[PDB]
Amino acid sequence: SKGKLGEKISQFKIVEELKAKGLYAYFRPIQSKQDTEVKIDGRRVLMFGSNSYLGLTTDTRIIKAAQDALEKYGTGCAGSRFLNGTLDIHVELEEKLSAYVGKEAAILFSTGFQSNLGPLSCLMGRNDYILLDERDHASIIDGSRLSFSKVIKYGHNNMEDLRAKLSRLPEDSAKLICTDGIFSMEGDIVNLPELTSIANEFDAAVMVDDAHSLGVIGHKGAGTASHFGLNDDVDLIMGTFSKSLASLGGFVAGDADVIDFLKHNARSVMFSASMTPASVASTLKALEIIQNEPEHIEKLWKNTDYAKAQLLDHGFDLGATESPILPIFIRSNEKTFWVTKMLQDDGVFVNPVVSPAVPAEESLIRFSLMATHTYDQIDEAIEKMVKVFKQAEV
Amino acid sequence: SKGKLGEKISQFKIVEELKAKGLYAYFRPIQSKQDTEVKIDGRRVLMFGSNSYLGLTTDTRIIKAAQDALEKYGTGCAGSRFLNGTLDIHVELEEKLSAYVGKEAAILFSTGFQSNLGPLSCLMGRNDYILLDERDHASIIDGSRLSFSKVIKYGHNNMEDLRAKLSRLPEDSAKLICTDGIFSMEGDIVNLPELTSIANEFDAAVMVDDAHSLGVIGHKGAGTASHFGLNDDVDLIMGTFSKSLASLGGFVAGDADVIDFLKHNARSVMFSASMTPASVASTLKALEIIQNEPEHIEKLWKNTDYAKAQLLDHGFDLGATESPILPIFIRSNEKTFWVTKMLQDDGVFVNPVVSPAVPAEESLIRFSLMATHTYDQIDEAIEKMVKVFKQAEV
Ligand SMILES: Cc1ncc(COP(=O)(O)O)c(CN[C@@H](CO)C(=O)O)c1O
Ligand SMILES: Cc1ncc(COP(=O)(O)O)c(CN[C@@H](CO)C(=O)O)c1O
Repeated sequence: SKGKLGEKISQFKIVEELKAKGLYAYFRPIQSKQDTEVKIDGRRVLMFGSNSYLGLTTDTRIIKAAQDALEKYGTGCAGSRFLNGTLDIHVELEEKLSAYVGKEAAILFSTGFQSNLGPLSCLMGRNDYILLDERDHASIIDGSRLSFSKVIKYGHNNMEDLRAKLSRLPEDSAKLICTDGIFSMEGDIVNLPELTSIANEFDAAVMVDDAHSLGVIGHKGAGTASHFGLNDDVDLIMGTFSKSLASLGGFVAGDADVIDFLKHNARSVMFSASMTPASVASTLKALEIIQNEPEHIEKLWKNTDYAKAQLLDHGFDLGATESPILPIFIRSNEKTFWVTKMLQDDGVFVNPVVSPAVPAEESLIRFSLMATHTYDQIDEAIEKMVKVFKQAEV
Repeated sequence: SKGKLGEKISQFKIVEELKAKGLYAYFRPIQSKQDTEVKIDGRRVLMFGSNSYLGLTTDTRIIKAAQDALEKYGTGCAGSRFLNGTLDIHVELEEKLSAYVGKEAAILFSTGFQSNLGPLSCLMGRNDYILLDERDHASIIDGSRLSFSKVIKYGHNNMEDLRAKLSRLPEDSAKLICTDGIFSMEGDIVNLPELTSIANEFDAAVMVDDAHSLGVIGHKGAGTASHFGLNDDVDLIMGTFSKSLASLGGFVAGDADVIDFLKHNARSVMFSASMTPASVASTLKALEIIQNEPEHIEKLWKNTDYAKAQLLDHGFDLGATESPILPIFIRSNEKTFWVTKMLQDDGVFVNPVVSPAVPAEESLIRFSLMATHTYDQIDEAIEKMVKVFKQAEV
């Protein structure tokens, strides 16, 4: 029945208002492969709103590995990994990820989102604590809500606040600190050296979400612990396959005893169907390309350094990025929606960040680089951004 | 750091003990396509532990639709549907599901699990209520924990307990009842006529999880509301693609205003990468086969009726199934593990249900049918089960 349900959704008017004003630019229906240019409404649009940092979703080798796994294994496994949904190729990918991030063992999940739900829901229980950076990804907040532990947020990269909040907790309790590695909003890196120093002093477990770090920082792209030399001080390395690795799924890697506990206790792996064969094979062949062909990471950072220097030279107000995510502050929700749509209508795709996710005065667009971008495409996007920011009077 | 974390996992000894006793049969590594026979350790094993009710993960048409979508769209969309991860083919699949289940609109999710997280996390809030059948799938319990509402369980298919618990709640609050359609443990069907009668009297919203119902019950497999004629009395129809539809992902269908709210407010769709192109295309072509070729549903039910009658004729103690899930009670955790491994070692794959998920005296194996099973394969599995149950002295 719908009376009360209709009242619950009655106040949600922003989408209706964006559509009516001709500003709506969510769920834009792309008609072609994710690439540096995409087709939308039959026209070609420069893609600066992707997470495909290495441009690998179009690599013919990765496509053919996926098509070959469909031929051999079919369209799906039709069960959880726990029961009838494990393939030899899942186990292979776990072994190859464990080697890549320097851990004993790993467990796959069908999404990156579920990869955070698993360890955060089942390791800390009644009378324990989870400590979260306040800017952690939604999946980490949600995984923490699924625990029976007390969840405590600390100020963004605020090591004194983390240390003070830990200090206060009962000694006779377990604690787990979970942080993004690269934070996607502003593209900043966690202070892993200080965080791990604090964790060691309070015997707290450390879990890093390397969604935006794998294929981006660390030796041969191995992530945030690799970037800082702190493999031994991070208990759990989580990553996703939906970004540099051009696929869908994720994993958690760590000590074999912890991973054995997770794979038999995490509801998001016991009660959800396994990764498709095609995604296991695409992730495996992306992982072998990222390591064997250093040119992809190198070109990503050439593009990042070039675009960042060009945006600063034009006087754009950038956030504190240390990644291929270039956050461009606008500081008005209305202007952020207008700039986003004006750019779309001039063939440039960027992602808006608005209220209620952030305060109006912190609203921005996110301009992300791919290894496969050209300097010409970067130049075209930035000269269109200059024109739209003028038209908008930012 | 690992001291307290090592203490948290220290008491989890069942896996170690199963492995040491040679009884371990989780994460069995299959080397071939999910089918009526699978390869494990190089040998052929009859598969009676699948959710692929129509056997479609091996259909060459579905494989080629998936391979063709890889060719056109690549290995992944590298973003949430909300931003850069929508394709024209996602929108097509939403329209074709909305038509199939008789609703205005649908939103896809990358997993079935996330499809329950979305509506259960974001529709009922502070001062509202979610009412859950106590046997609801883990994803429904978890999605309810992510809400800010008060979650109330009611006794399994206990309409007097549902009615009494609703009765007691403040009139000036929203309520949402969420139930499995087919419950996978025992394969029983929700009392949707009485549940919807109660929901109408208390103006509670109704959400049905048709994971095990789509492709199984309802006209041309359209699910539990279709099975009872109660499309108008169910607000939200949720389903998965990982079972009859041979793929990965899921959806929620309903009124366009509710679906528009969900797709812009459900964290599991705003903050998780979209379905791979290959899975959208496999789901689309499975959906067209289920409707156009009635032989698949018909053969599933021939196999189900034949196996059920054969198990009852041999004197197995079956649960109250109304589906192709045949629960065979053993009522001893030790015997359930032994029977499971003895069957595996004789080339028969079934799924155990044990403590702590159920009480020892309710432990069982689940024997599920596929349309593609033959009566010969059913006969071989049941004659092996008879032999193992004797050897085990059940
Ligand atoms: C009623 C119901 N609702 C939701 C889901 C989650 O769907 P997914 O496995 O496609 O994520 C399942 C999963 N069921 C399987 C995994 O596919 C299990 O082993 O639990 C389910 O049975
Ligand atoms: C830090 C971090 N951790 C986890 C995830 C979830 O991974 P998934 O998108 O592969 O499920 C994301 C997703 N990030 C994208 C979707 O891919 C977003 O729009 O939110 C993430 O940024």
